[PDB]
Amino acid sequence: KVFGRCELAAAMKRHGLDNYRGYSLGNWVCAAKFESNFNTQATNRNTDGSTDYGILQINSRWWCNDGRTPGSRNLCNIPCSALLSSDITASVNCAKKIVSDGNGMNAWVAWRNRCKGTDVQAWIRGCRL
Ligand SMILES: [Cl-]
Ligand SMILES: [Cl-]
Repeated sequence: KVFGRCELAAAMKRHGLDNYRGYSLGNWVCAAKFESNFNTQATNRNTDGSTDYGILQINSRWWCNDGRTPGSRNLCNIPCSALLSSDITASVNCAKKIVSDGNGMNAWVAWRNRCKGTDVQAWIRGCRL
């Protein structure tokens, strides 16, 4: 499923994420835009053999099991394919553990490079929230 901007904002604002660990909702919508272009089915292979999955491009070396990343940790205790569902619940719950592990949203390279220090509130502007 390819979410609309305000549609995703609302679903994220329905699942715990507005100001979770101090990150306003505009940060999360910005990160989803540049990580996945709002597409729940996005996958990308990395050079170390791991793969990033879903709306927030969660990585298989640490967070989910795709059965083909040797020596991975499955810290969210899910198969990576659950991160591709149209229901974003699994993605949001895993993202909550990632952002809580000490490094905040810097875990997401596109957030660091394209959202951090920008006017992230513009990403929820005009939405009925
Ligand atoms: Cl915001
Ligand atoms: Cl932080």
